[PDB]
Amino acid sequence: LNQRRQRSEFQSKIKILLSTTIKAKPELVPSLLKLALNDAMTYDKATKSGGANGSIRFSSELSRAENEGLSDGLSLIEEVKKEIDSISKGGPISYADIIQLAGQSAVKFTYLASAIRKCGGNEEKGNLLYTAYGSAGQWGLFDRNFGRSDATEADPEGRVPQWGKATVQEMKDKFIAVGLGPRQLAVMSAFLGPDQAATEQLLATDPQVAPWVQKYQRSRETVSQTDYEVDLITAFTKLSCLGQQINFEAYTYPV
Ligand SMILES: [Ca+2]
Repeated sequence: LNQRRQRSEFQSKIKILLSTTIKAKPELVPSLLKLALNDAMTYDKATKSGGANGSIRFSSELSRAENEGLSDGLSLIEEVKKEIDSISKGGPISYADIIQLAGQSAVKFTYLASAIRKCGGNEEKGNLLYTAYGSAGQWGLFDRNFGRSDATEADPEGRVPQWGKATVQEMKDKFIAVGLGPRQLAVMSAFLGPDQAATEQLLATDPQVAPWVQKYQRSRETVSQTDYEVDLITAFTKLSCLGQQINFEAYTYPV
């Protein structure tokens, strides 16, 4: 209870810091997305190893081809972690959490950009449109999965595609291997590359994924894009806590 509150007050502070930082550096949004994906996609059921554990901060993992071009995003993460650590009442925040939290703020940024765009670039109105729904209420479960532990080393090599050079079947296999499938692959378009339209053109060439891409394209044309937003959150939520046992009392302190 009191811990539920402490945690959420601590999340508010994190979120305002993330959105203002992302606001100063929007060209890193694709990096933050991919950083959250590539930290998570090492999860391997059989050996219960890998997953969303912050391993990706290790130079040994960061120099892997699949992780090319992610230095700048990881600097933003370090900078933001140092700032969050200085105001936390319940200890430093883990890398695994900040990486997934940077992901959430980047997602929100791409939703806000939609609203603004749908309003003839007018930024003041697009903010009101975005605020209207969210789907801020759909972040509920995601917001509860706060308290991930840090890995102390790189995740094993060889479990993450170089998305940019990958065929769609290498791509489906990655989602399948982690318990997902063609629908999650489609809705997580933005995570795969800096150019979602291009990513989605590639994805529509495989008939298993096609109907999902067309569905989400349709949803993104409606003003509210509710099904795109809700489904992304759902699958991202599953992805961000894989291999992780959440400490529901993390970031707690005397009342
Ligand atoms: Ca990892």
